[PDB]
Amino acid sequence: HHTDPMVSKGEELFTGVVPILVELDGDVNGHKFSVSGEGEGDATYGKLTLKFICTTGKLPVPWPTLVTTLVLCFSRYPDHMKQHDFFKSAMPEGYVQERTIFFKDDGNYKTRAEVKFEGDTLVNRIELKGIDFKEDGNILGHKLEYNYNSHNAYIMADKQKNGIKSNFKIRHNIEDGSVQLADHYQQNTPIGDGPVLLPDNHYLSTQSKLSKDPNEKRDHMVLLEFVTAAGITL
Repeated sequence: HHTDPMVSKGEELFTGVVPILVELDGDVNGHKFSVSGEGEGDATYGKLTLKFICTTGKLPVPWPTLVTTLVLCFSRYPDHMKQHDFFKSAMPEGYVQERTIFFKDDGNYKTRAEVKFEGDTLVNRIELKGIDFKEDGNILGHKLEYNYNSHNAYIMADKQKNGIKSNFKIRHNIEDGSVQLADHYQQNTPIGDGPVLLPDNHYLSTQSKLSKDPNEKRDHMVLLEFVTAAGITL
């Protein structure tokens, strides 16, 4: 129950637990790979549970480097901030999420994703191109720890494109106790013609836990993610 019928329309699609399917076709320095993911999102708690399988064999990059690529419509927007939820307002027709991810002293990922409903299922369809990576480096050399760290990301409207932009840094732990920086540039634009909610400046707070399925022999990542919006007060 919200005063704004635009907010009601978005909230209605994300009542209860929504099934998620993730598809990624990837090419990093000519290593071609595919990832499939399945799980559930619960926007009420900002909670995602996903299991990803590399369907082409061994993943040629470390799993932690793909967490941000592999669905911000499951973010928990507090009641006083629901007018600022671009991600749900674009559904069900969906949104494009584009990134460039710069790995300091290494290569970059270029990603393009379509996030939309197919019936009751929320689908994230991604293409990833990776170029200029070092053979011996932390990424292609698999020197990252299998873990993730809490981070905040500031969201700004881009009035011109009727979308949003975000720039933010992820620090990946290297197995020697150093850090690999990953500089993220992000833009989102709606797929539909309809109006969307353009937000005031705010931030998303994210926690992620990575685990393994002890019965799974395929190369895989189990992901538990919480995302909460913050930074506008009552």
